[PDB]
Amino acid sequence: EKNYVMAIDQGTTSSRAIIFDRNGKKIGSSQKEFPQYFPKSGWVEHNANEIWNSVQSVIAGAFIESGIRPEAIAGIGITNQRETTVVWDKTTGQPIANAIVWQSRQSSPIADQLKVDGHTEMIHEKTGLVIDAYFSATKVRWLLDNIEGAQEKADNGELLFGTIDSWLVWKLTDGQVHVTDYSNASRTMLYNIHKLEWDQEILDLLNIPSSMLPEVKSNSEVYGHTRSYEFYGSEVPIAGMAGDQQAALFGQMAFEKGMIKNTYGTGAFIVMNTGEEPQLSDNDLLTTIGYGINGKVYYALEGSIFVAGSAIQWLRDGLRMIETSPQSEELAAKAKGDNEVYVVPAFTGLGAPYWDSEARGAVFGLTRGTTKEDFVRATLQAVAYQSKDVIDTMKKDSGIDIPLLKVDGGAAKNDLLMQFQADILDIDVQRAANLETTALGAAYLAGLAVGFWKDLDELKSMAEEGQMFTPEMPAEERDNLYEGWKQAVAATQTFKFKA
Amino acid sequence: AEKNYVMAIDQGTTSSRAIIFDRNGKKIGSSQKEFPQYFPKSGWVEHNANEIWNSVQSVIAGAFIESGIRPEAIAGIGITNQRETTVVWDKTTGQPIANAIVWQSRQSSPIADQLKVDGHTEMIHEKTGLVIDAYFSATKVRWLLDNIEGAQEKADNGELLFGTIDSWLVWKLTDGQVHVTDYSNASRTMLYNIHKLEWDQEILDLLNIPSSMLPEVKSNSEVYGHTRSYEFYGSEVPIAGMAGDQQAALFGQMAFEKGMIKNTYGTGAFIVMNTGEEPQLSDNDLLTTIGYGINGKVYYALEGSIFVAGSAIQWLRDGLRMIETSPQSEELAAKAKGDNEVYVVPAFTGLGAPYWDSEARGAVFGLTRGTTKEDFVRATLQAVAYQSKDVIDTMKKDSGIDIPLLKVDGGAAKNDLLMQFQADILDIDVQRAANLETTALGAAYLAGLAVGFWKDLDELKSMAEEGQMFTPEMPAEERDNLYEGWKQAVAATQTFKFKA
Repeated sequence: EKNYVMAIDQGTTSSRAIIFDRNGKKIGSSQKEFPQYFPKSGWVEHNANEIWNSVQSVIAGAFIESGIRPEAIAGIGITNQRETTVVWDKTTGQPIANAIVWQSRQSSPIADQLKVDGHTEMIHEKTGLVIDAYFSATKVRWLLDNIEGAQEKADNGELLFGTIDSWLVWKLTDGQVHVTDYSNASRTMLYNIHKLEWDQEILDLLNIPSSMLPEVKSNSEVYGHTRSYEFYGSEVPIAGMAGDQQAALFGQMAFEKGMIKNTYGTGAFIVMNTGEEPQLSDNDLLTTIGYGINGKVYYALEGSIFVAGSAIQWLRDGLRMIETSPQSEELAAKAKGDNEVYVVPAFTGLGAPYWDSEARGAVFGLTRGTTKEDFVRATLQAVAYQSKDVIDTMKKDSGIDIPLLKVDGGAAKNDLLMQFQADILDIDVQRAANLETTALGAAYLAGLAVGFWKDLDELKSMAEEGQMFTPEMPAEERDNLYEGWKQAVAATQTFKFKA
Repeated sequence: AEKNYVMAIDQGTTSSRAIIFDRNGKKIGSSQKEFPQYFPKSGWVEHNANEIWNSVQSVIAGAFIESGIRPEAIAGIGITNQRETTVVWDKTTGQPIANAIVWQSRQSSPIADQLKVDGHTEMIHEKTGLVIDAYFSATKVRWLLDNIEGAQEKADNGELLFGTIDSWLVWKLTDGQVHVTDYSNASRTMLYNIHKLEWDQEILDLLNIPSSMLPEVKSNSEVYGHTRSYEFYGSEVPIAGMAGDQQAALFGQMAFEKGMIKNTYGTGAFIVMNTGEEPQLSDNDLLTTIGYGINGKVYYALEGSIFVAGSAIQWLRDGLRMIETSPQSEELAAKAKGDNEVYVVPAFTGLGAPYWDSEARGAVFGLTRGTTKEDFVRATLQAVAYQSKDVIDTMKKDSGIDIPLLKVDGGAAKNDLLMQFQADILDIDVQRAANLETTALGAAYLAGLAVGFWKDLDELKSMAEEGQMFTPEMPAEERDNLYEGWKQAVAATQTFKFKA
């Protein structure tokens, strides 16, 4: 009697497994952090076996809490941190090395050469992205360049490539299924989002054996069934997959062109549904696939802000300025300063709409009275500021009007930050009823496919949403604050690094 | 072919742990997790049985995940638990009628006192080898049947079952099918006659406890049933080993002969000595209990209970906030500079063996202006070393035997300097188990023996890897004084009995 659905959200620093019920209500949830590795400044890696172990854990943890049994799960929904790359042995199923995370700059040299060789326009035409170490493409090249016997085993058909979603479904199906969905495939920089196929030109260019590639299917259909690993009592269907950000657009019910949301997590990502047309004009932004359902493919415009929650974790672990991350709001709220201190946390370069890899974290406006509180507040408001940069670029590019912004993610818990966001943007901000919209969208994709829910209607029905933030900040203030940011970013960009 | 491992489950006082062992006694998998402690009133200590069940489900899963092994590869499961702790639940629903009362709690003391006032002290001891105190399950079941409205009535009608943690676990694992308990655990209820090997009807009648609530008592090494699929992540594995944690520790140490003795340093300290198939003729200020029942025979033990050991350090960390981390206490005590004339008697819930005084409360003596945090922390750690001597001496006297060696284990036994002190003070050799958590191991052995994973006790002995040894190094003069100070401190502590 399958009356539930489970979503697995494999994020950047922790996992999660939430069991939803027919009404979209949590019945059990479990979360767990897993090891982050930093071999060199700018590098970020994860051990895939450990990601797997953290997923098995939260999976168990969710059953243990809910009191439900695997036999009651109607389908599994899988969403994940995108770009992140894993290359493993087909037969042994052992990763050839650590996985390279979307945050890593270790493959940047590889990507710079592509830019020099003039492949920019060509990659953007085929993939809708920009040439940067952010995407999977260069990461797989890095792995085949720095791991002994890797390239050989690849040409030979012994190694398998796969982003996190592909890796998890592979482990869940004990190697029987090597698949990935449009949304995730589009973020590898090897997928042709227009002809919906792996681009042979790009593979050839990066010398990546197409034998490493998984099959690319839609975001909602049965890819296969669980073999075991804790799903005792049944072979549950794996029926939903998507990059966390796209699954979050879905869980926000941003089904129609123009509906836009923003997720506040490790990084912040603005995603706008642009309907069946792969958006004409996207300078400074990313054109990607939102999701493919009901035989159609819906595209999206994306604004990437790499460092958001990580800036706060830096304050806790790096500068030891704050006891715990949650202590931010409290400290920020106490701020006394004139609010003219700016923090541009471009640790690894400025993302959308700057896309400037030669920039680094900077701070401006510091005086004698500047306090810890002021400094913390500044670090928090940064994402509010860059979000406006991204939203403004979206209007200029698409000419669409943005009257509301649905938001979600851990950081969205901050009422002060969300208010600030509304004030700065001068538009309405509507926080999702439940901030784990990501795992929800994954559950929706899975549910729809197995019959748990009928269609994008018996879904809009449970539109239980609330917590709106309206602009209340005067214009004179709203404009100084943003003008100062624009100037702070400009100065941040004059200080160049590189090579 | 495939069945090549044995899992042991150690459901403790503040955390749970599941370890996966191999035919060689090697730890292949492991996982530990803490669970909520409740303190309704001063002196009271409760646990939510369902939360305990989940910490167990958790560590079981964690142990697999971590080791990469499958449930399909387990030959058997051994269960070891925090003794006395009492749970009363409903047959049909399987819901506890209320929080479980922890062995630590003194909430049923009024009932215990009454029994002493009514003169049952000698009777209870002749039958159970125990002393009347709220420490045991007996009074805890009364308490529950006294305060949970409707409880008595439901029990009188057979809808309620009682059980120490080992019974709760086996019942949950067999999804309400097997309601059992082992000799070692049963003997700690104060409702089980250890000489006749049966629940005592006289005692049951005295506390109006309906026998419909009691589980069958079986040995420590046999198959009590099989785990139900949806209860053990796949496969039906045989649950074949049970013993109270301290007794399990005894077994893992391989203290199989009469006179073999060990001490486990954990939330509390517990000295246990194997006395063979015959109950100790004289057990003056100690407890006569059942160590374990295997191969058709029942082997007895002599125990001296030291209630506050590790929790004394936890109080330093959570009460006085004198330390940032429990492990940080060994750093501080080693940096201690004082004369060592300071004494801490951490009897928060009363003194254990050989004192057995529920009225006494924790006290500190010998404080001067120069006493430092280091001094205090050191004195606090040394308390468990002193009472261990109090107990080991009471055993020398009670049995006339000689005690040249003392095996030790438990988390605290990791503390090298603290073990050296124990040795210096006792003036006898102290040998730390080579395999730190011998409690889990002992549960695995009991289970392995029952499923043929291991032949007999000889094959178990053959793999005896002696661990770290500590021999006395403290001169007679110093040894004598330190210990004499303690006695005088405990004496002083006992003179304090303010009331109302």
